[PDB]
Amino acid sequence: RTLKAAILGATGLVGIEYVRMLSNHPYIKPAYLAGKGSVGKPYGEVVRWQTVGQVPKEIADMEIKPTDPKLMDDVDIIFSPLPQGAAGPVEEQFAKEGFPVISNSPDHRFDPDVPLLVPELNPHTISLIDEQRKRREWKGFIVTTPLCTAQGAAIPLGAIFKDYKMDGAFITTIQSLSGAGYPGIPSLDVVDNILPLGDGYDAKTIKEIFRILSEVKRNVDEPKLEDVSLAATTHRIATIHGHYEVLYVSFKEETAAEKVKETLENFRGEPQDLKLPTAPSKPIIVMNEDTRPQVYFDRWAGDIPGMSVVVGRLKQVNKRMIRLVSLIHNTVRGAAGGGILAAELLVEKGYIEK
Amino acid sequence: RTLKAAILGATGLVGIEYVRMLSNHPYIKPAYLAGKGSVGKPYGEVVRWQTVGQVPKEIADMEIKPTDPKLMDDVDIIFSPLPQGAAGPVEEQFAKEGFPVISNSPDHRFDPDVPLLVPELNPHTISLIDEQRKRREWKGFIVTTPLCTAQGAAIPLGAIFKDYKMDGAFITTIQSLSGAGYPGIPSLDVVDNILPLGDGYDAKTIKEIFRILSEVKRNVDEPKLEDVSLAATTHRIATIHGHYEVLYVSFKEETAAEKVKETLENFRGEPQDLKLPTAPSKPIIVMNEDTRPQVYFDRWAGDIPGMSVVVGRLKQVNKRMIRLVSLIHNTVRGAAGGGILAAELLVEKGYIEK
Amino acid sequence: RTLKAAILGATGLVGIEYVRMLSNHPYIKPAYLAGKGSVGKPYGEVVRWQTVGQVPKEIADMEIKPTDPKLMDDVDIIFSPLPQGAAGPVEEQFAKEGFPVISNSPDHRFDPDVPLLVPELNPHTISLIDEQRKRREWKGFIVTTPLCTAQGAAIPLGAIFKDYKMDGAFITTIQSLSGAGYPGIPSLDVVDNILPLGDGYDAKTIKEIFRILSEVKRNVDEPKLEDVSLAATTHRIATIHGHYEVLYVSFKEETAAEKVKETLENFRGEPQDLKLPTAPSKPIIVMNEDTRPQVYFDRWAGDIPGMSVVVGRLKQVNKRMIRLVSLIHNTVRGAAGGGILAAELLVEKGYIEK
Amino acid sequence: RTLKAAILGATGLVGIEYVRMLSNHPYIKPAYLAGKGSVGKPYGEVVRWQTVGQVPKEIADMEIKPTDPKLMDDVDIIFSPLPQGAAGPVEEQFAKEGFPVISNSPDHRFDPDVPLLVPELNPHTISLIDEQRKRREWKGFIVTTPLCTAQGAAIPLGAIFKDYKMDGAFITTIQSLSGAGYPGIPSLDVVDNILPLGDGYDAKTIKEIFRILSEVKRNVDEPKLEDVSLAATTHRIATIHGHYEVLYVSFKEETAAEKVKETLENFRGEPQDLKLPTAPSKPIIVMNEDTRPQVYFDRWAGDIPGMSVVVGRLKQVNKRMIRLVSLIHNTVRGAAGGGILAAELLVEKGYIEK
Ligand SMILES: CC(C)(COP(=O)(O)OP(=O)(O)OC[C@H]1O[C@@H](n2cnc3c(N)ncnc32)[C@H](O)[C@@H]1OP(=O)(O)O)[C@@H](O)C(=O)NCCC(=O)NCCS
Ligand SMILES: CC(C)(COP(=O)(O)OP(=O)(O)OC[C@H]1O[C@@H](n2cnc3c(N)ncnc32)[C@H](O)[C@@H]1OP(=O)(O)O)[C@@H](O)C(=O)NCCC(=O)NCCS
Ligand SMILES: CC(C)(COP(=O)(O)OP(=O)(O)OC[C@H]1O[C@@H](n2cnc3c(N)ncnc32)[C@H](O)[C@@H]1OP(=O)(O)O)[C@@H](O)C(=O)NCCC(=O)NCCS
Ligand SMILES: CC(C)(COP(=O)(O)OP(=O)(O)OC[C@H]1O[C@@H](n2cnc3c(N)ncnc32)[C@H](O)[C@@H]1OP(=O)(O)O)[C@@H](O)C(=O)NCCC(=O)NCCS
Ligand SMILES: [Mg+2]
Ligand SMILES: [Mg+2]
Ligand SMILES: [Mg+2]
Ligand SMILES: [Mg+2]
Repeated sequence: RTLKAAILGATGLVGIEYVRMLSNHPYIKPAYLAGKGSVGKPYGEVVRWQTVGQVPKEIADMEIKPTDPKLMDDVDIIFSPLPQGAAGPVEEQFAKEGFPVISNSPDHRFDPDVPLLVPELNPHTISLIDEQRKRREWKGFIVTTPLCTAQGAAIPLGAIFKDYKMDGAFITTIQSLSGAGYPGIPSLDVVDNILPLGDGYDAKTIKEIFRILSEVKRNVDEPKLEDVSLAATTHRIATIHGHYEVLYVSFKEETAAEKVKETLENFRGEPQDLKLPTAPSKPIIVMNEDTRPQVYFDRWAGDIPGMSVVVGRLKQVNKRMIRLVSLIHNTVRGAAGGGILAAELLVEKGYIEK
Repeated sequence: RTLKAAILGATGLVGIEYVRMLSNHPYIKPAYLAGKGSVGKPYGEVVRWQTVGQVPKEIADMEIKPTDPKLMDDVDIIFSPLPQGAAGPVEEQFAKEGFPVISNSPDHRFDPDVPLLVPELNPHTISLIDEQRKRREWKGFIVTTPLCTAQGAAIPLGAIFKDYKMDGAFITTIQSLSGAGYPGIPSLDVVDNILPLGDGYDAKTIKEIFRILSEVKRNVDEPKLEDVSLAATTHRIATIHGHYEVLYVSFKEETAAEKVKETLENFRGEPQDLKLPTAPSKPIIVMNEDTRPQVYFDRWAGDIPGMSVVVGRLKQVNKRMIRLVSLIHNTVRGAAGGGILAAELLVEKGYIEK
Repeated sequence: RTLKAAILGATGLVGIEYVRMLSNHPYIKPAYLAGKGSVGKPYGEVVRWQTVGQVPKEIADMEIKPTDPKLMDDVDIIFSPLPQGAAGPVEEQFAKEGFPVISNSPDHRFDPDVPLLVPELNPHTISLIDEQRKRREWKGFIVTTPLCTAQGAAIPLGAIFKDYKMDGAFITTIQSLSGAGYPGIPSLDVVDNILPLGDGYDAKTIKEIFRILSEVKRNVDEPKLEDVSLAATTHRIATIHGHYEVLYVSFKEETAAEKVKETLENFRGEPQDLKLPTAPSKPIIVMNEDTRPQVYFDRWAGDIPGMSVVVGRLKQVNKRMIRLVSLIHNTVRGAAGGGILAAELLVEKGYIEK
Repeated sequence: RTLKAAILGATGLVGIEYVRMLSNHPYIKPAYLAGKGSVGKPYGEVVRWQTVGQVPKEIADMEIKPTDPKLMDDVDIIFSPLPQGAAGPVEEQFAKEGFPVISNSPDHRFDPDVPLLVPELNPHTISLIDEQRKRREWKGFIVTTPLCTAQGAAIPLGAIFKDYKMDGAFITTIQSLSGAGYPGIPSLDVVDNILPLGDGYDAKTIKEIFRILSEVKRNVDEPKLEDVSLAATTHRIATIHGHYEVLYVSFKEETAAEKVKETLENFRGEPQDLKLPTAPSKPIIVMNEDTRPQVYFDRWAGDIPGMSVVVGRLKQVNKRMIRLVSLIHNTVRGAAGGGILAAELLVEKGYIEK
């Protein structure tokens, strides 16, 4: 009745958050710590514990093991936050061996039969696993979570687009360094500097947000998603966790910032109704002070820390446009937290057997 | 035939750029270094030389002197980058004593008879000094330069609004710490954090930009400036100089990013035509690489370093909206450089006598 | 039964560690949040929670109250991290009123009848409290704990001095910003810079280390303390918590690094033997990798996190000299954690009573 | 007449200081920008100009060329800041071809017949070049300059060792990021952290200091060098240039701090006496304020900026021990500036010839 998870890239920056969260989870245990350049070594000795608290005592001494589908008979869930390009073949192997695969990597995010999942936003799309199982002829499956940076905007925008005639969002991000991994960003890129990431990163942000938005079940029907204008300009500075995003949001019809603020405050989905262990009770928190949120003080907010997107500064810009900022914890909600939540969602919908 | 300048707040962060630039200027000399908490002491011993190179040898040994209009008979130009609230009375005293006053402080920026001057943009408004002299009954005058952060956006927006039906701009800034002075920003506000400045700072940014824009002499006549929507969201991170601003710019009619890019590339005004010593030959530089400009590498650009606004990332967002970023050097163009340029402009229009 | 503690300076950097640690303590409650600037406001809306986790839900809504002894009669214990100069007389009045006062301020640290206490090193000096009550004519008392930066060195030099013929130490500190409070250190002192603190600060570090050393019960008696030579050169850089110190330690005779290392790993005193709730098991943890300790990763070490000094890099320099580094958490061990531990000890010794 | 220099590694951190300094040099021209990764592209579009000022207008359009001796026949002098392991054989081939090679790489720094040169301290070792040509059977030669971090200590300990009975030094370094190149140091090693470099790196610092010390002509002869005790504990933090070192210096007899201080302010050698263009007037500047030097403010010191070691904080620790700090610019003095100065000296001594 405890489910046994294998964490690929266990010692990485996303891996350690699977480690930290699961070693407190009521029924999903970090059982198998997969790696590659350090297999054979205790985890406690290779890991870069760039996160809160301490490596759990009962994890510190487990050996890092091979990422090999045929050695994991004992394993029920695979979480896969592996590098682009390597991740897609490994995830496929795993699904072909019968495993359910919850992946934080981009490789599979746009396969039409793979969900791109934000459990509060497009929970119905896990039914794509049925067409996936048939089309690919395998027993297991793959699910992906979006790009941390895309979830920072897609969540408050999902909630908004659900209930208002939102026809554009123009965003700037200032992201922290732990998203790029280790060695990831050279210190000389961000000491006394700001490092923009370029056109391919901006275009990949907007493209993930559009597929999320196109799967939101809406209460109004205008504008079409074809006519919605998105754009992002992204950057990295020297913060360790936490992506801060400034959004100007546009509408087809006059729309009051105070209305939007109430839909954000009260936003909830099936993770809240179902009470999944990792579901924050306010997946969006709204702050009211004109100097918040601040990366350092607000990235660990919520009853489940780091799982809430904290949104602030709602203000009317003109009748048809408002401004807000949102701060997500890029490796908890943006990555490991989100994938946990997804795994709980699939256990409760019977896709992963208990 | 050399003009003798007094630099108020000479040892401050803006003062030292008046010092650094003027001690190379062909005919305006840093002659009188005014201070207050350190009067009587050599400049070389109190100054925080938080800028490029070294205190000039021939300045290092001059005494810091009183900020007292009646002791400056020998002085021809006053540059005044004093703190809000103290600056306005001192500047007035100075004008009443017969001095021309070029001020970087906010106190006077919205007196209807005081120019708010960006020499490339609204050069004709120095004629407000005539109505000022009459109304206030004094011999000298006051000129102000805008808020460094407002010039970072007002310049590329001035150039744009001059020639296109620009109906909005939605901006985010990420400003460096030297604008707030010393002690200015507590280290704990920006180490591993981003510090937003709040509603009063955003509203003061947009209000300075609107008065600039309303004084641009335009080649088209739509929309009215009443119907133009501005908004800013401002922040400070741990960079030392350089304010980086992301602008989404909106239009009433279909407008191509490649058109706008040519008007920006070729933008010039009377400072360029007149050849003032401190006028960059491209007051706007356009970079083409999707990871530029970067604060650290581009804040000292241009044939007159730090005087050019470097604008990058021009890209079409939809037919009616484009995105660009601009980087200004907040204490050269945003402050001392700008005020120099203003002083050269007034010497050449005969307002300051040679 | 429960002791009720008042925390003076409760919203400050050191105050918050009192609130965070006391909120989990089996018997010392944070009952009375004292202040002055923000008296009458909820703690949670004023505090800067620049620490691990979130303000405790039970503390957040508590009103900040006057720092006034005649209003605290239901209070047992007063903890005082007030700024120099202000602390001294406030501590006195509290003592005089009948309270035990545990202070982290420098004011009384050299009164002959006042302990300067690290519970692991000079625990019998608590008996100064009896001459203290009689010559001060009060029923309360004052106890202080040492400057954080003096503790980061004295705890390892205490353990060394107890057992070896130690004749000097020559220390370099690289201290974090939280020790200076907020607004404390200007961000322009330490971005792309290192800030030395100067002679006063080096002299005061050394002077506290000597007082503590003079109170260590030793198992040898060579050399005399008056013949020991201590020096410190101190600095701050842009870390949030944690003070890293390099120590070159000298001896009167051939002394083996491997033996010191072991005397450090085996260090233990009264708090450990009594099992006080805030006593770490290993008040000195010794690390072996030639790249540790690192501030970010080792400052929250120990089974009571922040309470252990972590020491690394033990090495033979020549036969009479060894080198080590140590890392202390400056506001847990260095201030609030050590005051809590002091209060535990006084309870167990019956100096503080239900 | 003009010497034509090839700069190997010309786009790197140390390379750029060659280009910047050589572009103003009266007689050594940066004629041949060598590389490998970016051969055939303009320098200005590849380089990272992480230094003062802007790429020189004459250098920007120059093609990056092969690092190939048979293509440089018009070249006089080769300067080689190549990475360990790769430098050694490339330097050899250049020598063998007939070039003088001045190297900043560690490869040849311990060859018995190769100088390890700081022109102010062991200038006669240049005469190793004659046995070098004969036993290597080449017409060119190799000369190296020491690790920047070894220079920051050896220049002041050289001046001290020449005149006083110095029996050890015990050093703490706090080094900047540019010494590791780019991508060099991961930003997560040094944001909110300090990175020790470990034993290898401490051993190699000390070992270079000893070789240089062994070559200082002394005016005393106590103690023997083999009896001198050196130690280093080194680290990197998030500054861009400048390596700050604290030195506790030991002596065999009562030695007065005030006298050392003066021997440091009066230090001078051959480069000063010959007036070489890159020789600062005061290769050691001594500062008096108990808060200086500071990396940000004192690393570009001297009438040739970056070429002086700045020393502060001189102080008596006990009668046989003093403390000081020093600040070296690691890629000007510590690498390119010192190679230029070495080349000057060799020209004046006739080792390099028109
Ligand atoms: C998570 C991420 C940030 C990399 O972080 P990192 O901290 O640099 O992780 P790493 O590449 O160092 O390695 C983690 C472990 O995975 C292993 N790994 C790398 N490639 C592997 C592969 N092909 N197969 C198996 N394991 C692999 C590493 O060897 C290391 O293992 P070890 O402990 O055996 O030594 C990066 O993988 C990534 O960009 N992932 C896609 C998910 C994402 O969007 N992340 C950013 C979220 S904010
Ligand atoms: C320029 C500015 C950033 C302050 O910088 P700072 O580096 O903190 O300057 P300071 O307040 O320290 O002092 C500069 C000197 O001016 C003096 N000064 C302060 N108040 C004064 C007054 N009322 N009259 C005369 N001088 C005064 C100071 O005593 C000091 O003098 P000293 O050298 O005698 O000791 C701040 O004045 C400001 O915000 N100014 C308005 C202009 C602006 O927008 N600046 C930001 C531009 S990016
Ligand atoms: C902790 C310390 C670093 C300052 O930090 P801080 O976060 O800047 O502290 P503050 O100035 O903010 O003190 C905060 C509270 O104490 C209150 N306080 C200040 N002076 C006071 C006084 N004379 N009486 C009562 N309260 C006082 C402040 O008003 C504030 O209260 P509030 O919540 O009503 O607004 C500083 O007090 C100090 O240096 N203390 C000596 C103790 C120490 O431990 N130093 C080094 C720690 S590693
Ligand atoms: C300067 C140094 C710090 C590295 O910095 P960098 O900016 O990272 O240097 P690179 O790896 O970028 O070297 C840059 C150029 O040299 C070229 N280079 C590298 N290996 C080479 C080789 N074997 N042969 C020829 N060129 C080589 C690179 O391709 C690049 O050339 P490009 O412009 O064609 O692309 C590093 O080379 C080093 O540690 N050198 C030893 C010298 C030193 O002075 N160290 C400490 C200085 S304080
Ligand atoms: Mg990696
Ligand atoms: Mg000031
Ligand atoms: Mg305070
Ligand atoms: Mg490189």
